[PDB]
Amino acid sequence: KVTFKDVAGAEEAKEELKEIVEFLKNPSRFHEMGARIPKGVLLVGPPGVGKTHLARAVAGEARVPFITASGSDFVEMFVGVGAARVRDLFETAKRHAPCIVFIDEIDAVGRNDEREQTLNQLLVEMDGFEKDTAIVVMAATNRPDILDPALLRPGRFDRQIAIDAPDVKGREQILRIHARGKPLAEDVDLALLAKRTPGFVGADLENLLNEAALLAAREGRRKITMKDLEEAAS
Ligand SMILES: Nc1ncnc2c1ncn2[C@@H]1O[C@H](COP(=O)(O)OP(=O)(O)O)[C@@H](O)[C@H]1O
Repeated sequence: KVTFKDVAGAEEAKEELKEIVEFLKNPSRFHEMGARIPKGVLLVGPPGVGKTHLARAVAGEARVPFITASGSDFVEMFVGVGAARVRDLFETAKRHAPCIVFIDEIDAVGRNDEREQTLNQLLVEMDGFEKDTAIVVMAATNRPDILDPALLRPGRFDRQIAIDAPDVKGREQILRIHARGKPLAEDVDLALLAKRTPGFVGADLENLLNEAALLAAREGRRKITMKDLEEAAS
C-alpha cells in the first residue's frame, strides 16, 4: 500500500528507481525491447532514514510483491541453514515474479562459517539471474565500510543510492507514528518538533518521544507537554 507518495522526499532515489518501477510493471515490455535492467540496487545510508520504507514503496509503486529477509537473521541461523533459506528466498521470489526481494542489513553477510555460507549462497543465487528474470533485488546498508567487495560486482549490487536523514515532512511522519500511544498535551506542535530537529533520524525521534514521556511520568504529570519534548531533545 506504500507508493512514492507515502515517501517524504528522496527526489533522486525515486528518480533513479523509476527505471526499476517501470520494469516491474511491464517486464514483458522490456523483454521485447531487448533492454537490460541492473536488477540489484543497494540503498546506502544511516539507520532510521527510510530505506526499507522506500524499497517497500518501490514494490507498491509497481503494484508488485515485496518479499523481505535480513542478512542478519541468516547469519543468526545455524551454518547451512542460513544458505538454505537464502535459497528459499529466491525460489519463492521466482515463483512470484515480477516482484522485489529486500535483504536488510546486507553487511551482516558482506561484513565465520554462517556468514560465509550465506554470502556464497546469495552470490550464486544472484549470478543465477537470466535476462528473462523479472526480480529486482534491493538490499539495505548503513555500514558500507564493512560490505563485502563481491556483492558490489557488476551483475550483483552494481548500483547504489545514497539516502540521507528524512526531510521536514519525513520527520513529522515518524513523530506522528511514534507519538501514537502517548498522551500529548494541547500545546504540543508535532509539525514544529519536525521543523526544529533537522538531521534527526528514526532513532533520535523515537527516543526523544520516549524520554519526553519519562519526564512526564517521572514528574507524575498525566500529559507530555511541548516543554518535555523540547527538553528531552537536549
Ligand atoms: N519519508 C518517510 N515517510 C514516512 N515514514 C518514514 C519516512 N522515513 C522514515 N520513516 C519511518 O521511519 C522508519 C525507519 O525504518 P526504515 O524505513 O526501514 O529505514 P531504515 O532502513 O533507515 O531503518 C520506517 O519504518 C517509517 O515508519
